[PDB]
Amino acid sequence: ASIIDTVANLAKRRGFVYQSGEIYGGTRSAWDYGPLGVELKENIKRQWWKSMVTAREDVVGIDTSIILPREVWVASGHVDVFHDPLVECLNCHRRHRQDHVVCPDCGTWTEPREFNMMLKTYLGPIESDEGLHYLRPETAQGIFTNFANVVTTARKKPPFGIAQTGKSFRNEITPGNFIFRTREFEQMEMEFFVEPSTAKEWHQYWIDTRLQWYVDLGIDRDNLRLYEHPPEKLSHYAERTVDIEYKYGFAGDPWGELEGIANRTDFDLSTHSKHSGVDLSYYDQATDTRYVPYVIEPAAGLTRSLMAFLIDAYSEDEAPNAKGGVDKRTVLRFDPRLAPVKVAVLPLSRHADLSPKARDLAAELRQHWNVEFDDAGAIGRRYRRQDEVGTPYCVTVDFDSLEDNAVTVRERDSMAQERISIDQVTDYLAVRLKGC
Amino acid sequence: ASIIDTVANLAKRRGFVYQSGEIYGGTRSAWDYGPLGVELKENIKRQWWKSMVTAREDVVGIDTSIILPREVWVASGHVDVFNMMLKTYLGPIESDEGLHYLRPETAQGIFTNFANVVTTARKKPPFGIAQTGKSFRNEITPGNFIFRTREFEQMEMEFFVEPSTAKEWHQYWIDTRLQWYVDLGIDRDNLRLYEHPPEKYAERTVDIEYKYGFAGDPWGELEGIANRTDFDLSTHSKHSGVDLSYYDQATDTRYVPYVIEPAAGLTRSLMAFLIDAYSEDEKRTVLRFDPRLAPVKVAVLPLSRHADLSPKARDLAAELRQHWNVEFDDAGAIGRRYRRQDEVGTPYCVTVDFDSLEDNAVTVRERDSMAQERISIDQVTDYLAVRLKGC
Ligand SMILES: Nc1ncnc2c1ncn2[C@@H]1O[C@H](COP(=O)(O)O)[C@@H](O)[C@H]1O
Ligand SMILES: Nc1ncnc2c1ncn2[C@@H]1O[C@H](COP(=O)(O)O)[C@@H](O)[C@H]1O
Ligand SMILES: [Mg+2]
Ligand SMILES: [Mg+2]
Ligand SMILES: [Zn+2]
Repeated sequence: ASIIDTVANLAKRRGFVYQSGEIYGGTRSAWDYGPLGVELKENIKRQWWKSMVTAREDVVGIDTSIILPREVWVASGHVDVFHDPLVECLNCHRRHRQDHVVCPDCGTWTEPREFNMMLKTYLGPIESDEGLHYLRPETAQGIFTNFANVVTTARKKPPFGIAQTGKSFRNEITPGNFIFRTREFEQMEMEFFVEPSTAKEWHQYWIDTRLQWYVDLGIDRDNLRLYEHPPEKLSHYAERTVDIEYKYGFAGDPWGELEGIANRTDFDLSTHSKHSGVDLSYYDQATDTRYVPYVIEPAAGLTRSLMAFLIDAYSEDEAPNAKGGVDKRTVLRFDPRLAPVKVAVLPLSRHADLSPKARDLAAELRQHWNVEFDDAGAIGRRYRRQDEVGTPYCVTVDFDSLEDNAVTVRERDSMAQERISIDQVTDYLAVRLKGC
Repeated sequence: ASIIDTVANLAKRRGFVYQSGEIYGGTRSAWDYGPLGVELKENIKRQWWKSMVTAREDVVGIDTSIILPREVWVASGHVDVFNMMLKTYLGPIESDEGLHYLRPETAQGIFTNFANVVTTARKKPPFGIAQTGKSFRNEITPGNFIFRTREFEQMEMEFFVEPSTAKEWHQYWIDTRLQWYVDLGIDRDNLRLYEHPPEKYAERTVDIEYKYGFAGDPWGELEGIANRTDFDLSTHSKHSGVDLSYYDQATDTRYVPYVIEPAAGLTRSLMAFLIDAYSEDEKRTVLRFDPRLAPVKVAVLPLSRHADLSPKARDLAAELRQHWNVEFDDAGAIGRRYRRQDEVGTPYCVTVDFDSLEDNAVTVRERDSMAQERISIDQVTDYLAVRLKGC
């Protein structure tokens, strides 16, 4: 079995993901995130927002509506150019992407017809062109349209960034491998407005910076690469684009896009100034000059980043068991800051004397972290159940704990154990979990 | 001038919110959150998730798609009795085949995964499933400011319980949820319970109402806490064909759990916290945010822009930005800067003066009292941490 299939089976089995509406028929085009998946996803988001907004004086945040005025997508060009060629089979009449011959539904074509990938909706009582709106295909336009508002309230000046996370929607004709390509996804996008003569320099900076981010949160550098977009595959808003690519493990070419870092020159502020009538240029008072900023844009995928982190973390190693033998052990080697469960509190047995201390310790820890309590089954099996989902530390409460008031901390990867007094455990875990 | 108008002006001016698509004509049915608004929003959401999911053994989280299968909303009864749902068309053919609905609530995503969560999370009633997410309603008319919009964020939790306990649990959550708003700094006097009467998917509903200050009747819904009986799990079993009941092996019994549903509005909660924190004293304008909600936790202020002070101030601001959202301000007189920070609820201001070059200490000013205390720099992070009560 391939690595992607293994990781997907693990995710479904342990509740990182469920198929949306599974009981009514789910597709790989729609996924719900279970109790572990939601925490993993939020953790990745939080680390992104820390790196991009909180830690940087030059970058501020925003959250804009999924449904913007239609004119926006006329000015961005998405109405006119955000379309792909579709060919309908002449035997089963199922439409497919032409660029992407034989039919993959029956095997037996019409002339290509352009199909716009944005999703439509209607606001108001009349299902008419007055109420036609597009579910945004990208979060960038809500940033561009607020560039001046932000310059004003935030008192900012180029170079500076506006960052955002949110849901986007594309009418994807076919579902991707697992969660890679879905019709509803979550993006993390930042638009960095710079004085044009510096754009190129700034560009490389962000390409490097973004790359290091993935490495800093645990992704093997060898599983990452850079790809230069050719002029033909350039977006309608881009002059130069570089993609970070991750080795996901697909059949055939195992490499796939992970984050797109684009030099969008002055396109976006220009077009929105032209269409809205509002001047979105920037006035440098230190020089008495006025220019439309260039835009460097790191746009990552939350769900693609979760898939990348989850695949890179997966590993199988030979770990000794209680019998004195050696088993194959499935471990997700997450960075502590991403792991969905930071600590597991595991009484040695269901004994009535161990549950009080174990439960009080679980509560104390829940004050700070997401915690898991499990007294079911043999302890070693529970250690492995936690290792399977990337839990960084297991805290075992045994009978000696009733006398020395100390517990056994077990580190996930090394499986090494250290006995520490309870009244210090929190502190211990804190230093090793590397939160704020 | 009403308090709502004043707060809305302040929110617009300091970039708490902007009207979505302002340059193309905005409406009160759509609002973006600016640099401060996003942070206050995310802080409210984070405190809700900490209270509900992280802190409780008996509650686990989930996040389900906005667009679910159409049969889901045929089974929940929204297609027949709710039309306020927003439609969209998936796939290459724009017809009733691809017709889907944008969820008007986040609950059905939970109900349909009840059995999945019981299985993977190894949970047994009483336990809850919590979710935050975007919901859409084709609201005909927009509300005051950001109170009623077509697109909003919800914080819903469904607590599944053995039926004979529901009523008790119901009251519990009613009280619990209320305390939450109070523990985060809303005045108890501005909160009240409103019992839905028998005439008004549910059996019994209590709304926590906040005194927003509307013209006329200044009260409004802030959070609804309903007892939905066994309606939802029942209907999804029947329509899907999948048994969503629970089997207790301790008693060898099988039942359809009853559901207690606290459901709060992220945007309504933001509007309530903002209106409540607003205040004027001597004159000064202050948002008395709880530290955990304040969009900016600390502002670093050099006495003057100067080669001796500014580097020390910048270094300190970075150290603090490791943990909290910080604001660095070197413009204008120090008291002007204090006023600017008080206006947006910043709990603490740190000033670097010339004395700081000699005793390596700074001046920490507590927003509400305005009391100042001189703290060594190598301790400021701990000093602030103890007082900010989260990061
Ligand atoms: N259909 C999709 N499903 C999941 N992630 C996506 C999808 N489309 C785009 N992304 C992510 O969004 C990022 C930016 O997209 P773009 O703005 O189109 O370059 C990509 O690098 C992906 O990580
Ligand atoms: N259109 C809306 N705008 C803002 N908040 C809303 C809206 N609809 C519902 N809510 C919030 O969601 C909570 C639960 O709603 P419900 O599921 O309708 O009981 C309410 O108490 C509100 O706080
Ligand atoms: Mg920042
Ligand atoms: Mg929990
Ligand atoms: Zn065919």
